[PDB]
Parts: sequence; C-alpha cells; structure tokens
Amino acid sequence: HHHHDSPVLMVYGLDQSKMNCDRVFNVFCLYGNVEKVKFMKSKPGAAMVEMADGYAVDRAITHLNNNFMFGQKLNVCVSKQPAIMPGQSYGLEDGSCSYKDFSESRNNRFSTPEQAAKNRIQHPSNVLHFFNAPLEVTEENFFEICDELGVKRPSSVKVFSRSSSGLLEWESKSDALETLGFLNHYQMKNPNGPYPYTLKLCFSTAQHA
Repeated sequence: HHHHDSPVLMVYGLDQSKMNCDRVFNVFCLYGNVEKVKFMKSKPGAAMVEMADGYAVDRAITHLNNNFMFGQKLNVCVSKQPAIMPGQSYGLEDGSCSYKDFSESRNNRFSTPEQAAKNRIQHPSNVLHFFNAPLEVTEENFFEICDELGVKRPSSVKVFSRSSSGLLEWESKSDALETLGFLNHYQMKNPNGPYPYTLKLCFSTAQHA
C-alpha cells in the first residue's frame, strides 16, 4: 500500500520565535494553494498546512523537505489527518493567531488553470525572483526593507530595466528561504496609484542575480 491520500501536510522544524501562519503561507504558497495553517500548542515547532489538493502536498514535500531555515531542518510530510479543525486558537510567541484560514486570500497563485500556468514550481535556491514591485524600485529599497524586517540584505540585486521585476540573490539557500518567509507579500508604497504594491516572490533557477 501507499500513503493514505491527504491534502494536509505536517511540517516540523519551524522556528518557534520567528514563524507564524502568514510566514508559513509565504513559503508554501510557492507550491500550491494554501487553505489553512494550524500551529498546535501540544506540538512545538510543528504546523499543519492544508493545501488545495494532494498534488500540492506532493510538490511541497518534494521541494521543501530536507531544506534548512534558521539553523533547523524542515521536515515536510503527509498528515494522516486530512482536514484541519481550528480547535481553540492561541497566541504564538509573536502574539499572532495560531490558526489562519487562507481559502479567500488574493495571494494564492494556483486558483485557476491560467494563473497556475504562470507559476513555475522550483526547488529552493539562493536566488529569489521578485514581481509586482514599484516602477522606480532600487537595490536601496530592498536593503532598507531587509534591515527593517531583521533579515539579511541580499548580496546582489538586479532590477530588470505597471511594475518592476528582477532578482534578489543571497550567499546561501537558507538566507533566501528565511527572507522569503519574511518578505513575501511585503506592501510597498505606490507613488502613482490607489493601492500599494504587494511584492511577490518565487524561487529562481537563475544562477545569480
């Protein structure tokens, strides 16, 4: 027999101080639609993540298992529990909600076949591809954001000459993955529009920025 089918992942090795539901979404949304994230008081460093389907679970396991974040190995496994019930929510170490439902997030990337086709699913690398940044974005903007978030500045930034896109490179895969968790969907001032830009990040297969 094979593993019992399930749209729910168990992730172990999350940093108890630094991770929260939104930051988990920030990593896992690269691999499929994220429906729910649940931290459990009884299970330190672990979260259940419900994806849209079993295929998204397969993608997340294939790509994120055995990667490292904040000096810890991430272990991404199929959950024997195939649905998440909220239970009694609590505050995480940062005070944020232990449970979040992302089913209605505008930041899910695989909600339609046309949208899904514009995503490339790749392994974690030391290079992030950014999209939906302001037109006049510079390396300096990224440095300040990283400084303010308390994450490592990228060692190299390329802004490709609506919005800007480009590449952000760190010295290590762990640095980029940590920053992905913090920086994905960061809100940037729009000097010429009604809403700010939601910065969108993906992994790149480009060797360098």
